[PDB]
Amino acid sequence: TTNTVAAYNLTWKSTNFKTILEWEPKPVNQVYTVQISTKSGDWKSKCFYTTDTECDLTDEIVKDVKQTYLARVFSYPAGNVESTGSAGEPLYENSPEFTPYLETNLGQPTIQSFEQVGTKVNVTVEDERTLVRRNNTFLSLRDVFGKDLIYTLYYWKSSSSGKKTAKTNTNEFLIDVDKGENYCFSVQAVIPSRTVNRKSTDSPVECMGQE
Amino acid sequence: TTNTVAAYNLTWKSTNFKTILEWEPKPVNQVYTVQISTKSGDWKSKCFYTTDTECDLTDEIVKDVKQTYLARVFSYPAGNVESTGSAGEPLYENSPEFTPYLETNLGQPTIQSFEQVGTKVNVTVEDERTLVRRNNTFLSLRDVFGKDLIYTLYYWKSSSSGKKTAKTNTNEFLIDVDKGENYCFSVQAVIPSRTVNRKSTDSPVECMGQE
Repeated sequence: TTNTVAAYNLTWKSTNFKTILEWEPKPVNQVYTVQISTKSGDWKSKCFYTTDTECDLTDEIVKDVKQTYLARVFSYPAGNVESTGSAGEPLYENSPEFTPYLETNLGQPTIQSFEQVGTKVNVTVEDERTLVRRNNTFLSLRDVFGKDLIYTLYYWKSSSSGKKTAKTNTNEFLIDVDKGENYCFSVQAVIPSRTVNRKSTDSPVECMGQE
Repeated sequence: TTNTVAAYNLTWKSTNFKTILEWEPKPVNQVYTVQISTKSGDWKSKCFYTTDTECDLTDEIVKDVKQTYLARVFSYPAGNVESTGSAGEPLYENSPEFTPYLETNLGQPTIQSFEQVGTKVNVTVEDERTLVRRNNTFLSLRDVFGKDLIYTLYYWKSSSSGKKTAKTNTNEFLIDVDKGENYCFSVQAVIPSRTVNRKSTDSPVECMGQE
């Protein structure tokens, strides 16, 4: 219209289900209103008449991480408008589709602790808490993906050659080490069943004699 | 509703037809939208989703200074709203009625010039330009009120006693002075036919030997 431009570059920013919709451009005499819906669903307004160029949609997508979502950003004129005729009203742009389950990014994992139990070392990776709520509790990464989530351990002797690997479908690894040694490990989460965004980044590395 | 309060103290600020609607309160997670209509007329939006606590309605009231106007201030939720249920929407408050012709304030007048033409002095008051538009020109105060506007001259000898008066229905006075003297004048506009807001404030005073 004569006082409004449609938003563009509607991109979804989601890591561990924390979901923000980002768009352009920084407004001038214009405010936005962001709406969300499951594909083919009712539309619901979340961020109202704001000058912000992003909207946190976590509270809604978390209602059912399996649903496919669609967002709509409206452009509204702001301030003392020309009057004369009448401000045209409601230009909006639809976001790309978002299936949180299949698309949220797996954040970088953290090794919680390792301990030597004989010739065996037990590596526990931290269970990350999410905002997915069920009953009166927040689900963890593991609680949400269940058997779909897998961890990979990379460990190598502080000295050399290659890194050996191990995988687990729980939050812990139990491995055989060359006794009385210094080993370093790092872990990476993976969702094998995904065609895209399958892996996370490696956790920082931890070593045996951390002193 | 659960996130919005209705505006209050809707007061009209108008001097020489420059008309601003002022209201309370300073918003928090809320924006306003101001609409105007002739009493019983169609509503038109002027200031959109703003955080401002005032709206300049001059461009509209000036369309017909004789009409009676009414303004409506809506309250709209702003920002990332609770979601959960649904933001209630549209609480609004109507302004008192405003008839510009009968109500705008007469601004302080300015004596443009005085000159001695014999035993006569001619005092000219400045014709104030307004935003009232007609064809391709801006009307002056005089052009709008015509015969309803009147000026009063107050003049007194620089020495003493009382101030004498004179009235005119044009922009100038022609008075008889005690020759070779020092006189001071001040002018005040008046619209006698008004029951309220009849007069303006006195213009600054000007004197004969301004040197």
